[PDB]
Amino acid sequence: YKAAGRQTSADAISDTGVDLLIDQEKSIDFLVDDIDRVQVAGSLEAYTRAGATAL
Amino acid sequence: YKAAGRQTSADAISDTGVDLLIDQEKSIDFLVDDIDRVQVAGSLEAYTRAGATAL
Repeated sequence: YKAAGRQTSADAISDTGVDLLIDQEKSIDFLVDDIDRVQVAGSLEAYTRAGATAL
Repeated sequence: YKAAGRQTSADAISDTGVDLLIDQEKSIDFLVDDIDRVQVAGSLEAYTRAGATAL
């Protein structure tokens, strides 16, 4: 202020910014063959849990 | 799913496995002479416990 005489004049305010993009689209897609569902020794439900864990 | 256009096609599920073999067959086989069983200073039962402990 002392170097500017004793003068002050107002400045214009300004902003920065960044973008968060919802740009990831990922999928799980698989077959439970219904011949295999009959022939296997027990339940195949575990592959649905493995798919959720993989995502 | 985004690099694939917006397409998805199903996979075959697949498994892993291991087999446990009941292939070990071990024995103990011994004689107690029935002159000795009488002539010795005490019980010979300890030889049965030795045999069980060895298996």
